[PDB]
Amino acid sequence: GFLSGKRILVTGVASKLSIAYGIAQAMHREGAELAFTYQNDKLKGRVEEFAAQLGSDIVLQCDVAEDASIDTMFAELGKVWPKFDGFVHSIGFAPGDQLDGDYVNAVTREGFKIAHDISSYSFVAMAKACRSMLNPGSALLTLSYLGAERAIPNYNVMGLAKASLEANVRYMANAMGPEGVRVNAISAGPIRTLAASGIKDFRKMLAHCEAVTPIRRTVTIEDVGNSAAFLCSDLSAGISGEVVHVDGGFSIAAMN
Amino acid sequence: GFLSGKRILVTGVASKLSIAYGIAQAMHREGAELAFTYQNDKLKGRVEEFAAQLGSDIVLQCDVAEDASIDTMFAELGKVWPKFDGFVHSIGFAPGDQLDGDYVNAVTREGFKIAHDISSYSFVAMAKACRSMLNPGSALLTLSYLGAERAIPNYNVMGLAKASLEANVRYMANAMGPEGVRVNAISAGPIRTLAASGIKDFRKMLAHCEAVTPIRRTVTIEDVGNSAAFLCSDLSAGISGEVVHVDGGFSIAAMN
Amino acid sequence: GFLSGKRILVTGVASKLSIAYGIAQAMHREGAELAFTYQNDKLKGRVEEFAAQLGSDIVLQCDVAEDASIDTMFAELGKVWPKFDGFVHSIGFAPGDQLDGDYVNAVTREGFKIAHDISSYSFVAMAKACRSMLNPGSALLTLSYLGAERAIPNYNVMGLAKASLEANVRYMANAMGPEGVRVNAISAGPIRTLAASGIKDFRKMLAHCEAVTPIRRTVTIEDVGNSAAFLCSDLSAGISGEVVHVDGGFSIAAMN
Amino acid sequence: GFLSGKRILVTGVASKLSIAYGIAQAMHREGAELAFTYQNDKLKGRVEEFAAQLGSDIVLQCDVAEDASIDTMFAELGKVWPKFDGFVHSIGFAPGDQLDGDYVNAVTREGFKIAHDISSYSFVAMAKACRSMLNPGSALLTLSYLGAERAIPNYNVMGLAKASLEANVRYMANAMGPEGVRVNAISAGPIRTLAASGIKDFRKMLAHCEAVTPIRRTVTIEDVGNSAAFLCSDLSAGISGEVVHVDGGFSIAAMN
Ligand SMILES: NC(=O)c1ccc[n+]([C@@H]2O[C@H](COP(=O)([O-])OP(=O)(O)OC[C@H]3O[C@@H](n4cnc5c(N)ncnc54)[C@H](O)[C@@H]3O)[C@@H](O)[C@H]2O)c1
Ligand SMILES: NC(=O)c1ccc[n+]([C@@H]2O[C@H](COP(=O)([O-])OP(=O)(O)OC[C@H]3O[C@@H](n4cnc5c(N)ncnc54)[C@H](O)[C@@H]3O)[C@@H](O)[C@H]2O)c1
Ligand SMILES: NC(=O)c1ccc[n+]([C@@H]2O[C@H](COP(=O)([O-])OP(=O)(O)OC[C@H]3O[C@@H](n4cnc5c(N)ncnc54)[C@H](O)[C@@H]3O)[C@@H](O)[C@H]2O)c1
Ligand SMILES: NC(=O)c1ccc[n+]([C@@H]2O[C@H](COP(=O)([O-])OP(=O)(O)OC[C@H]3O[C@@H](n4cnc5c(N)ncnc54)[C@H](O)[C@@H]3O)[C@@H](O)[C@H]2O)c1
Ligand SMILES: Oc1cc(Cl)ccc1Oc1ccc(Cl)cc1Cl
Ligand SMILES: Oc1cc(Cl)ccc1Oc1ccc(Cl)cc1Cl
Ligand SMILES: Oc1cc(Cl)ccc1Oc1ccc(Cl)cc1Cl
Ligand SMILES: Oc1cc(Cl)ccc1Oc1ccc(Cl)cc1Cl
Repeated sequence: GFLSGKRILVTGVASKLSIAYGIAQAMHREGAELAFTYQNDKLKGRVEEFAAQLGSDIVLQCDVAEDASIDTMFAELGKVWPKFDGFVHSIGFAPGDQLDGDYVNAVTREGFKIAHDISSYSFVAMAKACRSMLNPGSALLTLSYLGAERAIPNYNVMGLAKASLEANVRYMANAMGPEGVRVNAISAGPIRTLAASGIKDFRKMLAHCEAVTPIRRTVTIEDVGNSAAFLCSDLSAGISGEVVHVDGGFSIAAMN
Repeated sequence: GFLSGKRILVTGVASKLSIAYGIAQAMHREGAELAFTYQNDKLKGRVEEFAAQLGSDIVLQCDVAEDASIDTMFAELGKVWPKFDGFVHSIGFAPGDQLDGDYVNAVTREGFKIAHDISSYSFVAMAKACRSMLNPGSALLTLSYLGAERAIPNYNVMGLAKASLEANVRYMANAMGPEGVRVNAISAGPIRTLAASGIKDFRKMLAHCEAVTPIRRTVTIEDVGNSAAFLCSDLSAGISGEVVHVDGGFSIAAMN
Repeated sequence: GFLSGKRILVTGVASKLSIAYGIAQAMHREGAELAFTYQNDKLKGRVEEFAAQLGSDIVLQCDVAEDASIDTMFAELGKVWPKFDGFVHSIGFAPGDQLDGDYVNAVTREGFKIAHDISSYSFVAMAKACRSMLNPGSALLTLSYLGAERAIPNYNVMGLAKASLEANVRYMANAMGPEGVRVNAISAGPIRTLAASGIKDFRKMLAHCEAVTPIRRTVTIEDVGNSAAFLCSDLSAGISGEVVHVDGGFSIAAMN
Repeated sequence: GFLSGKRILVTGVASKLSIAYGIAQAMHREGAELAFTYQNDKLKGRVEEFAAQLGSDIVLQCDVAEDASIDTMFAELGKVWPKFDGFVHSIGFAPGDQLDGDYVNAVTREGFKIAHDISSYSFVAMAKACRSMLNPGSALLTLSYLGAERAIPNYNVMGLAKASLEANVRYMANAMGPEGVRVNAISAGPIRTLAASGIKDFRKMLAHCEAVTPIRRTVTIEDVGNSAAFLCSDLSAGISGEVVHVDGGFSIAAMN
């Protein structure tokens, strides 16, 4: 595969519907060796089953709200992977109250704090912690959403965290590029996942996109995963700091 | 002038070089009634002097890091301006350690938290706090920098904070527009100010910019203040959720 | 007013609904001296009436499809305004066949040629033709549409023409800035005008926009003219090579 | 390869340094069947040698300035490829005089005409002519440059043609998407090619980029070709109307 000889760490696999899950499959189909992290014990065993299917016995607990957790995970990771080639950051979070109705009324200081910390900061946090274990030709990838670029109803403060994140991709890419590390983001169209269910009228959001999207269908985790495998492979060597839209063309069309 | 009948609240006047200062002067020259806030005790009397000069005797304290301070300032404001027509948010802050050398190495969880809290959240926190005192036709304004859109050396996490901020403008503009409130931002080119001194080799920025800028000069606080008065007056009724670049054209040129 | 002492040349007044008309009115309300051009004989007397009303008796013919017409208009202009302070380019055209149904099927080599020639080239052709009559502090302005940035149904090749136009603003701003000339564009939201009637289901555009627009209303020629007066006055000294959106916020929102 | 079972037509191979050449290699390495066009007889035999190496005996003359030439080529193409899966548009042109010094002085009506016609229109022209021979899952790709987004010295009118083109990708993608056709663009960093030699100080342009680019090197046709193979493969199914930057990160960095 085009990822043969690559060791990539994959975050965010909550279930078989997760973008991370679809991403690991594409990467594994492409010859990459994978390592998975699980946020907690509620998720532990599940992630272990998926690791096994993708031929990996590296499943480490990691909660990006904690520096020491990121730190410990990388330590256990180095035991098998002293040096690796990148990671996939598929982690996003905002307190439930943050996501519905008028943004100005919903947003609070803490919610803003948590949303930016978990969705934006965690990306660089993970980079700091493993920066020295990365081989040249490494690539990091995170997942963003159009709410970063446009004011989308109910997405509220998550739109700001995503905007922060995209700026992170640029700052990381400019800082880590000179040492052989690329950093990019896939701006994915809406996909029904556990987290998606936290946004009001997601079902109508999906149907809308399916209708107004040039390709005339919503994207799949297979679609996203394929772009992800590419962005983390040497095939995308000339791309860094880029936010690739994998939404079928939705954001470029208008009043369809 | 074109702001006659407008009562505007101006924040961030730390000195006669402050962008907020240059903005207050233009808004005063165009007929507006102003109210000033000062962050702390160190700045108080300085702000009172300028206020007096701009014919205002409404100088209230406000530390945007504290909700209670934001809430009290508006209660105090209500006593004189039960209803007013918008405010200028000219506040920014990132801990000193954050602003120099490699981004990834420089950034920390608290620096990120703080940079975002003071540079981005505070904007919406203020809007929430006075949402009901705003008259139809009200305009809210904030100041951003190109760091939001491009990875600029040393600007580091402040670029991420601005990215979040510009997103905020869009989400606030979308949320408040329905009740008669516009929200926009001026993306100002570099200007030597108190806070400007906190970035490495700023002197070279200013000169680099002066040379590669289409208008061939760096912008002024007079420049920025005229655009801000415009953006907080009825002259800009057709504009909302916009980040206008008052950088003399610097960002649209390349390899000049 | 803020344009007192400014002599501006206004193009594209086809009627009292014309954006150029609403612009001329604001520029006149702010103290500017205007000069008007009319495309042909059919429009001549109409333009003379408005001119007279806006206190001007300088009405010259100008078909931007002909260099010689552009050259003669300026020679005639020189006789009264040897030097002036900029002009408003409010001219757009694509053959009728170009504007409806599927883009690819609708577009032809000549329609493309024409749409670009009249909607984009003409802007720089006029600047070339008067480059030496422009005083320092001069401003050039043009009008664009969101079609440049997003694929909008039926707008077809005109969107490509606008894309070329917005690029022109940037290249002209960069080239002329050094001699004291700023060049910008207003990206106006839909407004019912003579040319507006040439697009399919425009009535539904206007209503769709009125509903999904942050300010909850479509912009007016008054709205656009105040932003244009601002952009052609010294109030916008810090702005050049910029495409300001006077669409009430429509483009920054999504799935409203 | 990931392009196995794909028949792609490749335009623009002038020499072994051509972006098209590097693109065909990547596509051929990935299992795709290719067909090549040559603009003229000066180029004919050369393109035939490259076709042979890439295992293709389909080399058709095509000059995109002529509808009948595009038309005839597709007719001869259908003889072997009744239906195919897409094409690579790597064609750009502007009269020599257009490319040096002050844009406003260099640009002329004809130069603008030719530059837009050959660099922008030809893309859709080719799409019109073959629209019905495309299988579902087809993808078209064109090559753009940052001069479309920023005013780059000496690029002059080519920057406008590229802006027109990028708008074309969006219009094409929105029109052809519903029938199973994606349209995208690679915005390539500077690469020394025959055409490149038409831009003043290209050598200094290259060195600059190599220094200020996050990856710290200029891109290669291998880099571009790899992204091209991906954008024309089912791997990029969720991407359409996108302008992917393959420039190492140059456009996202600032004042490096
Ligand atoms: N699904 C969509 O429609 C969509 C579209 C664009 C982008 N995204 C992004 O893709 C990523 C994956 O989202 P998803 O939709 O697949 O949902 P998901 O629920 O499958 O995955 C969310 C993941 O984030 C993890 N996470 C959150 N907080 C954590 C923490 N504190 N520490 C460690 N892990 C934590 C959860 O365990 C989970 O594995 C998110 O960034 C999301 O914003 C989603
Ligand atoms: N100066 C530049 O070149 C430039 C360019 C682009 C953007 N900006 C932005 O303009 C705004 C004003 O900054 P400036 O350059 O005029 O500098 P300045 O130092 O004169 O003012 C910044 C203001 O921030 C206030 N502030 C800091 N923390 C705050 C808090 N906790 N509570 C209340 N107020 C707070 C300070 O009192 C100060 O008045 C900032 O957002 C800045 O990022 C400046
Ligand atoms: N009306 C809208 O909703 C809207 C929105 C965005 C952009 N625009 C732009 O505003 C500008 C003015 O158009 P409008 O909507 O006011 O319509 P309008 O029909 O009132 O005016 C367009 C003008 O184009 C002039 N024109 C056409 N070909 C020209 C030529 N060959 N020589 C000289 N002049 C030429 C006509 O005389 C006419 O005055 C156009 O660029 C248009 O694309 C309009
Ligand atoms: N090389 C770079 O630095 C760079 C960067 C970004 C984008 N691009 C684009 O890539 C494409 C390929 O450029 P290149 O740099 O490889 O140069 P090149 O000289 O190898 O290729 C240019 C091709 O366009 C063809 N062409 C031009 N007019 C033609 C016509 N009338 N009909 C048919 N074919 C014609 C020429 O035969 C040639 O094959 C162009 O669009 C160029 O703008 C180049
Ligand atoms: O960002 C997303 C965008 C869409 Cl359309 C759907 C799901 C998304 O993902 C999230 C949304 C809200 C929270 Cl709290 C956490 C996550 Cl992971
Ligand atoms: O944002 C700015 C951009 C420039 Cl070019 C100059 C000064 C700026 O203002 C700040 C920079 C850093 C911090 Cl800590 C706080 C502020 Cl207010
Ligand atoms: O650009 C426009 C955009 C909108 Cl929404 C409405 C009218 C416009 O104006 C034009 C549209 C088509 C052609 Cl043929 C010429 C012009 Cl002047
Ligand atoms: O677009 C380009 C951009 C760069 Cl940096 C280098 C070469 C380019 O390609 C061209 C430039 C000018 C002409 Cl007339 C034709 C072509 Cl193909």
